Amino acid sequence: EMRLSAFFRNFILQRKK
Repeated sequence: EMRLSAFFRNFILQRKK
């Protein structure tokens, strides 16, 4: 089921962002 799964990917995830 992954780890990050539906992490913040629905937005971004990069710290740069």
